[PDB]
Amino acid sequence: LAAALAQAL
Repeated sequence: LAAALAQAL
């Protein structure tokens, strides 16, 4: 999940 969100940056 962290990666799924972190893509924003």
